[PDB]
Amino acid sequence: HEYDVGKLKVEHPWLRAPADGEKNASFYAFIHNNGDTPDKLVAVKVEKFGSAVIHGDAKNLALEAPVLLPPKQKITLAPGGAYVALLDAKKHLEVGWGLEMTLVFEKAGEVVIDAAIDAP
Repeated sequence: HEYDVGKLKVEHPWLRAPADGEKNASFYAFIHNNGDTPDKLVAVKVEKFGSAVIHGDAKNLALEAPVLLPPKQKITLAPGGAYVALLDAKKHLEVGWGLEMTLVFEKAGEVVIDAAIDAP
């Protein structure tokens, strides 16, 4: 539920598994930058979805943009704010079994996580 990469920490990643009809999902998490230099989340790789698109700018969630990670701050990806859209689900997801995902940061590199799939 916590992942350290460089001076970053990915904390409690999760997503609401799609409803029986939907094909897309939304990925959420806390990302800490505990270092003195900025970073950004630039891409996400997920085998069980067709693609992942980062909407990192909370002022304009339509824009495809990386999540900026200012030094010594926690950034929140959450419903109604910055998030990652997971597009075109290949397989069906089930509550309890996490979703394996690779987060790519501009400077800290790649990290493999298991996102919690939550019942609601």
